[PDB]
Amino acid sequence: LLLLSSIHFQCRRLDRSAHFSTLAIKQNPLLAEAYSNLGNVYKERGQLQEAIEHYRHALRLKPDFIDGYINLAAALVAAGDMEGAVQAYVSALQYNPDLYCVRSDLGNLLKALGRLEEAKACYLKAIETQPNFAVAWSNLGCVFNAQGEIWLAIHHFEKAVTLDPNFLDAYINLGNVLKEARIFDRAVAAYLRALSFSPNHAVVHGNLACVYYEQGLIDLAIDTYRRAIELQPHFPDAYCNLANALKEKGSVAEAEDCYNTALRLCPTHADSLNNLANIKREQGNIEEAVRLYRKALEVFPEFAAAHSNLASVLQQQGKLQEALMHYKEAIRISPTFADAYSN
Repeated sequence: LLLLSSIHFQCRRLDRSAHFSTLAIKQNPLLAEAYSNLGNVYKERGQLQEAIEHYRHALRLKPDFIDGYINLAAALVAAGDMEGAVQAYVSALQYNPDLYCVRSDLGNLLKALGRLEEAKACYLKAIETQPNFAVAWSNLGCVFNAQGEIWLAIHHFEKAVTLDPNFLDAYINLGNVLKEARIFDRAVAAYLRALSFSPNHAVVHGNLACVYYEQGLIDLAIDTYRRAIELQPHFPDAYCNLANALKEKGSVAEAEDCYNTALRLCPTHADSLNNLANIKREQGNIEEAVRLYRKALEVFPEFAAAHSNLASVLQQQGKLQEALMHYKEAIRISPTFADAYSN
């Protein structure tokens, strides 16, 4: 009568599973597992408060019921009771501290709540329990990464993929940290391994294209940016990034087309406004350059480059005092501009 509740649940025949669990409580209001089997039905229906109450009842009857604490934590996370779920996981680990998957889920919750040092401890203990548990190595990487510790982030992602060579998310995390560290040939390798498992991943294509650009492989960047657009076409940053690579190559006409595409999508795209103004400036259409830098500054008043570039075009027009104001505000915002000017 509880095995039949639990059998129907494995088949997701939830009406029949709830019927069989409700009968086991008409025939014994003290069996812990039947209130849990009922909670599991409510859980799959998205009736979370009902699931929680049934879980809590099962636990008031059998406080050593590990699965009650696990299922309860799930339901409290889904319902936004974050620290309740922390406590449910903590009790489960009191009763079986060898539950390394639980301990990693507990770590993930601790991470989400900004308690990076406790999360770290969870992951480390999970690893001490089960040293080959690649997820925990990867999660710990992500803690190190959020703490600015790039080397330790890399270390833990590489351990993650050595343990599990099919671990897509660990390759992506590894590529992203290598990209931040400017270790570009290793980043490329990690992105290309990710693409081996997920060939159409739009965000990885975007990051890989950026790594190629940082390397000075402009043609390869451009090809990768084009594919990134195909994969995710109606957002302006991907067009502005393509255009920046086109401009670097000297394909000015197509760069201008791409900037204009981004600006139909997003008329206040400040990078596109500035970078298109730069094409205008370089071609000698000073009036249109001025117009666009000024639009960029309306979107982003503290855009140092746009101030600098504006100042340059005003200086050419002989508007020397207005130029000077913008030179000075570029330096106020980003002082290294003064070292660029002097050079």
